[PDB]
Amino acid sequence: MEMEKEFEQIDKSGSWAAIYQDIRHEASDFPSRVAKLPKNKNRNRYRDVSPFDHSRIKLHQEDNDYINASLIKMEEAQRSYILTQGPLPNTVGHFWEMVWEQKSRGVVMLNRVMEKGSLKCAQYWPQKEEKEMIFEDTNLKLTLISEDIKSYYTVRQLELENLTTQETREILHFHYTTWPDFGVPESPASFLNFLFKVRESGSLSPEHGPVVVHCSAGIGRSGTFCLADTCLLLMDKRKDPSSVDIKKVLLEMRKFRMGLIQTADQLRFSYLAVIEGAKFIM
Ligand SMILES: CS(=O)(=O)NCc1ccc(Cl)cc1
Repeated sequence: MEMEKEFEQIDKSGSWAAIYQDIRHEASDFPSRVAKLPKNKNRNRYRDVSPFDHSRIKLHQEDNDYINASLIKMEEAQRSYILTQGPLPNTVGHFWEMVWEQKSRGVVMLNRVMEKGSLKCAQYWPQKEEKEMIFEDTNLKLTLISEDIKSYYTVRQLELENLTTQETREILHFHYTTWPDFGVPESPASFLNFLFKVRESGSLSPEHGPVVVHCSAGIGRSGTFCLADTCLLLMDKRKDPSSVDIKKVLLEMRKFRMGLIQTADQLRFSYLAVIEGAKFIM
């Protein structure tokens, strides 16, 4: 079926939970043996969210190459994304090592450091120009260059230096700051505006390594971001845009990381975002 009318048909019939449970039943199951090794317990935020072995990002280190991060490679859309958890106190150096080694231009953050009164990720970037950060375990230096605070999101320019080679690179930090502590946003308008700002920066384009996107677990809000982006790109590429099947795209992405889209409300919000976004594109 088309999307907008499939949408109204699920609303009128109140069957979002049944649709979402079908997706969960059909989703791929692949091994994640490296994630579960005992030496990696303090590298995982949640025991039930792990990268598959076949698609995990490897650190360029011979001691321990493990990080909780996955490469989502979308062949028809010609887009790639790295989805990862929010960094932990003992993985902030690994996080920036990955950004460096994978040649990413942008980092997309969809959570606040504190939500619901608890810490959802480490304070992993500097908040003042004159107070830079040094990650001694991976030999990197990170400096805040500029910051632009808007009503729904903040954009930061960061300098990452590889202290071993003295090479430097400019990284863009796109921080969506207004996702509610509970539920999903009422309108997709600010989330779509944010997606378009990431696109306009070049961070999603083939001349750079894959964008790094995270929330707390790296599957819920993060999944919504890449699902909406890929569906809108396919609607632009194909002769028949009504042929784009959001449930099929989501199942394809779940071949590369488990659990993408965590609730039926996030599924409905993804439909809403793609539907509204397709009208603005034209
Ligand atoms: C977590 S696991 O890797 O041990 N199991 C996944 C699995 C899926 C499907 C089949 Cl046929 C077999 C195994």
